[PDB]
Amino acid sequence: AVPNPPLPAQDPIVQHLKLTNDQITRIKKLHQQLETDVSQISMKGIKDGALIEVIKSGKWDDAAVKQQLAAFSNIEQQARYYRVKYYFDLSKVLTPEQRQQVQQDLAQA
Amino acid sequence: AVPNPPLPAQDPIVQHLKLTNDQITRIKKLHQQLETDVSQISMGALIEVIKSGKWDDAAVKQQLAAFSNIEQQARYYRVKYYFDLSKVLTPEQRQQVQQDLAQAL
Ligand code: NA
Repeated sequence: AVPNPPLPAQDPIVQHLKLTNDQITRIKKLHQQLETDVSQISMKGIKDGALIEVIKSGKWDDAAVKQQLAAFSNIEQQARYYRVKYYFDLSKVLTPEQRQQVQQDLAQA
Repeated sequence: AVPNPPLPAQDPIVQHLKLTNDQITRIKKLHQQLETDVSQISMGALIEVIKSGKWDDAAVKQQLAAFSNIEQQARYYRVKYYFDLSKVLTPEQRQQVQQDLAQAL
């Protein structure tokens, strides 16, 4: 699973790079946009505590569980799309050496 | 989403329940079944776009869809595990687990 990117000041993948302030400025803007984008993903699909209720009731509800998990799936697919695009866009401001570093750190995850 | 459950002795969800040996034995069996079931879920482009520097939208979406398809199935079994686990518990223990899981979402 693509990682949920920390703030660049907190992200070990970017902290490991010796980035110029211009590079950091650009990556910060990218991460800001990432958070803006993911914050717009609709979460209305999730019902608060749909799974706990099934467990609490003692009666298995195949349809309800599948629906809730499908809703989680849909949201995560979208969030991860933007997380992947972030690291892709991030790589564009890097040197070839820095880029190979990121690719290695990401493949590991 | 849904916790990926450790064995009972390591699972924070059930560590304060004061499970008996018979309860542990049965829950360990459920956990063994969970792992077997998850293992039988039929299981790249994300790295290639970074390496090539060329965005492949469809490839990225395809891989993410495949991964989420797996996760949906695995999480189904994980929810079922806690559901089945709860049957082994006393009413008080069940009440605790429900509250622990609700706290974990
Ligand atoms: Na672009």
